Amino acid sequence: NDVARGIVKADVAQNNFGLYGQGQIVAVADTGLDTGRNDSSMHEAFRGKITALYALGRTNNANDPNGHGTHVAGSVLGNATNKGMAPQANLVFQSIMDSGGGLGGLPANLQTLFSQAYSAGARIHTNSWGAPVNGAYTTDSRNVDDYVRKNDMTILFAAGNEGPGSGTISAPGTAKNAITVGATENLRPSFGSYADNINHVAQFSSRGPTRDGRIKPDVMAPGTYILSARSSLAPDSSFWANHDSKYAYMGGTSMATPIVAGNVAQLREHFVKNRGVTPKPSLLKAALIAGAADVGLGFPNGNQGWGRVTLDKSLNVAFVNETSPLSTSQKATYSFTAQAGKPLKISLVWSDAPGSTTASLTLVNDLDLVITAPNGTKYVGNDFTAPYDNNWDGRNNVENVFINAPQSGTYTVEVQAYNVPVGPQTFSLAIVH
Ligand SMILES: [Ca+2]
Ligand SMILES: [Ca+2]
Ligand SMILES: [Ca+2]
Repeated sequence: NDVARGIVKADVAQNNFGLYGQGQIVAVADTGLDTGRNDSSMHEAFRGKITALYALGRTNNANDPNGHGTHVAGSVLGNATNKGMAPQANLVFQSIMDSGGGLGGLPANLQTLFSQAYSAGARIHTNSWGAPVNGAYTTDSRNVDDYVRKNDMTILFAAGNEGPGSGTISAPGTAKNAITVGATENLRPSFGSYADNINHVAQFSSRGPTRDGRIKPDVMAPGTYILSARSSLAPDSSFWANHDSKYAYMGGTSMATPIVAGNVAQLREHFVKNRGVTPKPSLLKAALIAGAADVGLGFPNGNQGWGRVTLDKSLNVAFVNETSPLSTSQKATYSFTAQAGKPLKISLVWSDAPGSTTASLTLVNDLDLVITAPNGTKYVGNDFTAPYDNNWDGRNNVENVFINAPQSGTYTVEVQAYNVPVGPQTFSLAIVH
């Protein structure tokens, strides 16, 4: 965690912006949380900052004999040592592990889980778990998408651990409106090959696209050899490597995911406190994406998604925060003046109505991003083959135009309502220059 903080730049948010995520409540849904008592016996990382602790899977028991959820949760907001990215956020925990090691305390309708947390104050919900369904869009993926479009919860899912083969993304990681996280390498070279290059996508990281050919995961993060809170009840075999009695090493898209959840608590605190707006889930996703780092595989790409989180870049984005509704055939139009010499990144993100588990494509409302340079050159969203205006996107509820070396001059940024069956549809934009 001390290392991932520096990679995703959670350190610059913290030292130069003062962002440790105070005021933000992050809910985690995993196995359990150390001793399972929200009193003096709770692991130092979490003691006194648990807004609520719910036992969902075993009755009156939210303890962690496994190890998974304590470690995950540490990476979010742990605030003793080896601190999570948002050490000043408070914690809602839903323990879903049952009496046999399964996640049997998840409700049939996942909206019941997110509303439980939303009512405890939580506005971000992080889930290091999935069913290895190789990219299918499930009922669970559908209840995830419904919930977000209706409620201001940013919901995160790990991509899964069935890489490096493509079409391996796990549900509900396949949901449109979730931020889905795969793992790059932490930088602890003494471990060594699973952690010696921050630009290296991890073997196990599940890879895109989903069944209908969308880009998942959305972003990346260190999630090999992550030092985080160690459960007093977990044995050595749940970990990659020992460290001491209160901290230990794990690796997984499950370790990457809570880093990005913490980075959203930090990103969210900054919007509300320093920018006068509560960012919708769509903006929060767009800002991560616009700010994220090409590891060197290029775009589009199912292995890295839109890149490896880079938090300082996401903090001061120019934005639209869902303030422009759109019905079919209308358009919203904005101007942005670019300087030559720096890249210009524009991410269009919407919270799409939920799709069907059985359609050819999950997309429902189709918005099109359309950029127009000073000199008349045109880019459409996600078209990275020259010329950049002949390949229109009809699968994705993310649309990106990224230019290495833009012109000095005004760019037009237009979002077009191509076909908006369940409208009107709001959208966010994030621009990094
Ligand atoms: Ca490596
Ligand atoms: Ca489109
Ligand atoms: Ca093209």
